Amino acid sequence: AKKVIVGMSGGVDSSVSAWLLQQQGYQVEGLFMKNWEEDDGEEYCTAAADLADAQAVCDKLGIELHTVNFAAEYWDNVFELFLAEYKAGRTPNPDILCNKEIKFKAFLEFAAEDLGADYIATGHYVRRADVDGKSRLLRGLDSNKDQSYFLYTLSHEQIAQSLFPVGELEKPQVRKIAEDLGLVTAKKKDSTGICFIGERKFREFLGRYLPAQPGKIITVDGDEIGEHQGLMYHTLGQRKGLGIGGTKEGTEEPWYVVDKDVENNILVVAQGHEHPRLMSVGLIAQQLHWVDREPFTGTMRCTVKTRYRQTDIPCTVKALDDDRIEVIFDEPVAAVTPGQSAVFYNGEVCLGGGIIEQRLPLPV
RNA sequence: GUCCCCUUCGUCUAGAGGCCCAGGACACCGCCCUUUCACGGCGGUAACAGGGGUUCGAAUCCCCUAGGGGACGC
Repeated sequence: AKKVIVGMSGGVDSSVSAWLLQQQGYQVEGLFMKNWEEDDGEEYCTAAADLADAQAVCDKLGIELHTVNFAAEYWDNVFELFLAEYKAGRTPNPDILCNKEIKFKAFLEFAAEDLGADYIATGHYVRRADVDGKSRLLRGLDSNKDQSYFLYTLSHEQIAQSLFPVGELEKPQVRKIAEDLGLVTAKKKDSTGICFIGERKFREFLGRYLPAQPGKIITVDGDEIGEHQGLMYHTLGQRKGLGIGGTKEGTEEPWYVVDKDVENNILVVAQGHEHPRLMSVGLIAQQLHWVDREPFTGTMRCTVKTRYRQTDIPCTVKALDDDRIEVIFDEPVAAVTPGQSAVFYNGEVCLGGGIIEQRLPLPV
């Protein structure tokens, strides 16, 4: 009967997730983090009441709900670096650190230093399986819907001390168990947007943390075409917001981004969700993390994603340094964007990924 | 001033008297999808430069005013 502090978010998942441990035996207490100081009000309530939903489930379950405010560190170790790499015309995955710096550190820490427990549990639809003495990470069932990608930063240690209940179920079940128990959360917007921050519309959110200087938009044929109004507002393979409306000698295809020109403040577009300047045969990842937490030397042979919910695309990996890696896409990959993370899997297992900083241009 | 061609949704256009209260594409807007940003799916809004004629009927035919052509536009 160990102590288990589950992160109550007021989300359908979490809820079912606690009740599952509760049943599973465990002493179950839940904590609700408040990590973002909303500027607006329409935003507050939304996340304020998101708490009453959280609590009202702990009560209907008979569990104490703990308040905490890591908002301090959220900005400190996440949203800050967030805006950083963005300013640098790259696409960062806030959420990807939202787990590395908080939900599995900041939290985990405060679990025993205060709450005094010996098992943290998120509702992350992923699973944990210990073997040969090393705690291993691995995506749950319901393949389609799964979050292994967001936790490549975790280590066996961290994982081991964590509990992932629902990752065993299948999404429809979860969203139901809750409906049956009566948990107020069942029937609630699965959730979107930066973790902790609201599902608001980007352009207005990002355009409130950085400047706003227009520019020019060029075809892949070094010729004017559109008004680049802004730049951080886009990303390789983006389609919307490029004003373009086809012209005389255009395949009617929609236009997609292909490269940001940092200094010349350009916006190299093209045309066709398959155009050569939107594919690669590999890339190079830096800031690496292996759940295994073993040093990586030599050559590997696995699969790899390059954006959330992408699709296990075969690849070969070889060490290019003590921090960088050179992977080679078994087939061209679409819009490998720099800044996003690249998680490699060895099947059921998720070996952990790393940050992309270099794609591998398609041969002419 | 050489007495001939032009003009369609935001944009690129379909349209050669009744089938067009105008069609597609891209854009734009929305929903769905999704704990990043994106992709994707689905659907919606939207135009005959303007005024007269001719026909049972006109986007298309004629006429009238605001944009482009004639190796001489001395």
